[PDB]
Amino acid sequence: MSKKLIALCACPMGLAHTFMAAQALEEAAVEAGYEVKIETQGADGIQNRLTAQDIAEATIIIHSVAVTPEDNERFESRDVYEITLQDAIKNAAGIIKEIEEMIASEQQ
Repeated sequence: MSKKLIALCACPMGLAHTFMAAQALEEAAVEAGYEVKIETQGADGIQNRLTAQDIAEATIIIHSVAVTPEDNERFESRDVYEITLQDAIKNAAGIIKEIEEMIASEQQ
């Protein structure tokens, strides 16, 4: 069926840096076929806010962060792949497809 991916980009610099990580992880997850919803936390504010439903649907989560995100508690109970916000930009596609083949391998 239609699987789901979410992410959280949180930067000490602010939302501009989180949007580079957001755009990157988004493209990657779109090529993976499923849904993608990425919340962005920074000193400027929070954009593209995830819902309790988004985090529940999420077969995959990526906390692409450099600081502890204020909303990390919502994902405490859930399966999160917590990396650096920089890895989200340089390795965007690599991250998503690696989580895909790790989960798929144990789901076979």
